[PDB]
Amino acid sequence: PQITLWKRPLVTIKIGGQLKEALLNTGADDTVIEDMSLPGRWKPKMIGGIGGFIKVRQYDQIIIEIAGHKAIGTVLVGPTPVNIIGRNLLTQIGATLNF
Amino acid sequence: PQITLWKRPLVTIKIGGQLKEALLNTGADDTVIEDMSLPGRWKPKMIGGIGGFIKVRQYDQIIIEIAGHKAIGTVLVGPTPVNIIGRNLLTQIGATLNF
Ligand SMILES: CC(C)(C)NC(=O)[C@@H]1C[C@@H]2CCCC[C@@H]2CN1C[C@@H](O)[C@H](Cc1ccccc1)NC(=O)[C@H](CC(N)=O)NC(=O)c1ccc2ccccc2n1
Repeated sequence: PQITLWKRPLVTIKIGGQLKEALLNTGADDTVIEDMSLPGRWKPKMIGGIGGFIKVRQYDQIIIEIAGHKAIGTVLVGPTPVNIIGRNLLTQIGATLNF
Repeated sequence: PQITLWKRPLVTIKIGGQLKEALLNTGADDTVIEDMSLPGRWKPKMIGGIGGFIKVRQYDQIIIEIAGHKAIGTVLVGPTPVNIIGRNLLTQIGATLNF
């Protein structure tokens, strides 16, 4: 689809067997999901942006369904107020910016 | 142009006669520019990043060129690791997300 940017580009994702709203985020390297349980091994990570850094749990090889499109990749879980789909997954979906 | 997201969507901007690089960010409402001098009066603003809130200087109706596209609008100035073009300006240059 073509998403206009008048409003937040929010989409419904599916991850860990749960439906969620998430922000399509071209300015995010990583995909960051509000704290939840995911299966498999994880390791700690520090990620930053405006306002400094938060500590998160990194899970690798995680399937996510993004607006109906399946993709697999690393997923970060932590204290974010907004679920964020970053470039690591937006590429798998073939998302581009156009103007 | 059509911009894939395998790398960071960095473009050149021109603001205050100065050339800078900035990040095209669909996940951001506002545009945040590293500390620089801009004409006119400014108003206060608190914005929330991933790491928490920072105080920034809000300048309105500022002329800014983004990848050869002219925009005039609100620019926030404050500590940021990266210049960020938010949706307020992305809509001015007709940017869309497509997949
Ligand atoms: C710009 C502002 C108005 C403050 N809005 C936001 O920042 C909103 C706030 C939302 C609510 C809180 C949780 C995050 C979301 C998404 N963010 C936008 C979101 O797009 C934000 C924009 C950004 C990019 C780079 C540097 C600073 C800021 N990206 C990010 O925060 C991602 C997080 C990540 N590790 O994936 N940061 C980065 O991808 C990134 C890039 C370069 C860096 C250089 C030095 C230090 C840190 C760096 N972080």
